[PDB]
Amino acid sequence: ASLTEIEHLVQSVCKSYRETCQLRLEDLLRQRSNIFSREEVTGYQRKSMWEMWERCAHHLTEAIQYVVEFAKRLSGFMELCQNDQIVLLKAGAMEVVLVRMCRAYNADNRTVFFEGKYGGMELFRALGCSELISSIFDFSHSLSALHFSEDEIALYTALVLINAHRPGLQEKRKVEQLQYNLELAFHHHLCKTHRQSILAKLPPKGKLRSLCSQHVERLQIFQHLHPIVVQAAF
Ligand SMILES: CC(=O)N1CCN(c2ccc(CN(CC(C)C)S(=O)(=O)Cc3ccccc3)cc2)CC1
Repeated sequence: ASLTEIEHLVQSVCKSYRETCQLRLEDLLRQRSNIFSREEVTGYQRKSMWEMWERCAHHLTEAIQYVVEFAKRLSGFMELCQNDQIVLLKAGAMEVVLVRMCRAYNADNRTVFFEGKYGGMELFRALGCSELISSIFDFSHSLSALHFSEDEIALYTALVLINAHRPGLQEKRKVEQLQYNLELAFHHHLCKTHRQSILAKLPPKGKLRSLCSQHVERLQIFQHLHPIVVQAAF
């Protein structure tokens, strides 16, 4: 690939993210002043773990839908065989959701955008998963310290997904090629934006995997007893 082709890949990935980011950064930022009152938090805390599960399940399913859409728009992804598209998304879609969450997180007061307002970790008390919730908040806080641009998120999350080391890939070489081109795109763009400094500050690949594993385990326990049907966005 040439520098023009690399730059075209950059622009393409960034457009794909802009179109599938689900919530606009501008809207997330403007709504930071909109925070759940004490009585609203109490209202959430009083809800059954089952109600909080179905609400959270709905929001997670929706978020995954947008991540899948993002993948489908990535140059080359649709050219991979069906098995490999599934392997990559099965392994990475929830990891991308966790990265995307940092945009909806306010480090100033440790709150997250949830059902239209910002709330702290105590909003989720009824789940009885305080360790997991706290880890998700800590992770988001770590990422917010980097002041990720929209385009850095676009390129970083593309690379979360396009990982040739995922077990079960039938065309590993094709995935390797896509991953390498995306690494070129990411590194080239960091250079063009004087943002080289962020690479060393990104969380180790193992940190995101570890958090996602803990997350999924908790999700499986809820979804096993309480499945839910969710709207899709074509
Ligand atoms: C793209 C974007 O900016 N957004 C806005 C953020 N949104 C979103 C927001 C909150 C949740 C709730 N949980 C995240 C923790 C911070 C508590 S949770 O569902 O992960 C909590 C949970 C629930 C059940 C079991 C384990 C953990 C899920 C999705 C996604 C879409």
